[PDB]
Amino acid sequence: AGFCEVCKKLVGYLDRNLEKNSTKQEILAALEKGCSFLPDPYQKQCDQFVAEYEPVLIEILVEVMDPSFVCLKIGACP
Amino acid sequence: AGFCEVCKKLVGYLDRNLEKNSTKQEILAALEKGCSFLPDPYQKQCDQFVAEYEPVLIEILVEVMDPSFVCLKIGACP
Repeated sequence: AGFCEVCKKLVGYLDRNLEKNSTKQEILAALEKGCSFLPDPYQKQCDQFVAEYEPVLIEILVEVMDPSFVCLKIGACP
Repeated sequence: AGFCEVCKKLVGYLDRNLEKNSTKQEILAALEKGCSFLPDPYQKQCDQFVAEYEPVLIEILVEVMDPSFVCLKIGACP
C-alpha cells in the first residue's frame, strides 16, 4: 500500500485526461508531466513512483487505464 | 537515491530542532511530526519514508544526528 494511493492518483489523472488510444509516446509525455498535477503533498512521491514503474506503466496503459486495476496489476496496490 | 533527499531533509530538521540527548520518546514524537515541516512536495514521500525506517531511525538518532551520515548508515543514501 506504500505507493498505492499515489498510483491510483497518477493513473487516475491519465485516464481522465488521455484518450484510450494514445501511443506509447503520448503516455510517456503525459507520465513525465503527470506528477506536477497532483496535489502538492504527492509530487515528490509521485515522480519517484513514476521513475520506478514507468516501463510497466507504459506497457500496461496502452491496454487499460482503469486506475484501480492498473495499480493492482503492476503491484503498487497489494 | 530513492528516499535519499527526503531522508537528508527529515533528519536535517531533527538535527536542527532536537538536542543531541533526546530520549527515544522525544525522537518518536519529533519523527511523527517531522514530515509536515518539510516543503509541500515532500510531505507524502516523507511520511512513507518515516513509516518504513522509523525503528532504525530511532535506534540511530539516539547516537548521532548528522543527516548526511544517518541516511548513509540506514541505507537510504547509497
